[PDB]
Amino acid sequence: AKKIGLFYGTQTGKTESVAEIIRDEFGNDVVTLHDVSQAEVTDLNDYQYLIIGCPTENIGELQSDWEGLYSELDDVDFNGKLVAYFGTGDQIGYADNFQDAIGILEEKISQRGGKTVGYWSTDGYDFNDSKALRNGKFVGLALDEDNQSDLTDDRIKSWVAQLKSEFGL
Ligand SMILES: Cc1cc2nc3c(=O)[nH]c(=O)nc-3n(C[C@H](O)[C@H](O)[C@H](O)COP(=O)(O)O)c2cc1C
Ligand SMILES: [Mg+2]
Repeated sequence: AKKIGLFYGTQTGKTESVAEIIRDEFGNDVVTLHDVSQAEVTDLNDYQYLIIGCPTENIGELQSDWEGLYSELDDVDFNGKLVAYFGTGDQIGYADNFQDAIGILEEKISQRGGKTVGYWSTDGYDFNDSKALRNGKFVGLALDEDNQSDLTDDRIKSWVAQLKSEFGL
């Protein structure tokens, strides 16, 4: 199995499109993509480095497929693993709940032993509140393909460089 397991959910495809950009950005072929509508909870056991991708749905909720997997995470042993988070979200439509989902996921996985890496500055986003907030920073990369599509490629470039360091790749 490849070094990095990237587990994403999507309804309208934008999280999946970002996921593929992230995979490519690593340059070297070190990522396997998993759609969580199709994946099993035990697939996470296969990787030391995890990337978790999730948009926020229904105003502050986990994406439906990630909702399903989340209820199965209380058993999984994340101890010693390193975990990064990315989300797509809409900071103009949902200013009070922007990227809530990666914060919900990170709260759960960090409690199970998985160490968060790849925190991301909140600079250049216009939002009011977020469960992904971690003191000046989001728990992971915030993408917005609704409002800031023109910023996605450069944000991914910069974030992947950071993760490569954290994963020692
Ligand atoms: C009804 C609905 C509610 C949403 N609520 C939020 C929200 O609470 N926070 C947020 O950041 N984005 C919210 N969004 C925007 C989506 O998260 C954003 O469009 C995301 O890219 C969709 O991902 P997908 O195309 O992979 O399904 C909402 C979108 C819809 C249609
Ligand atoms: Mg405990």
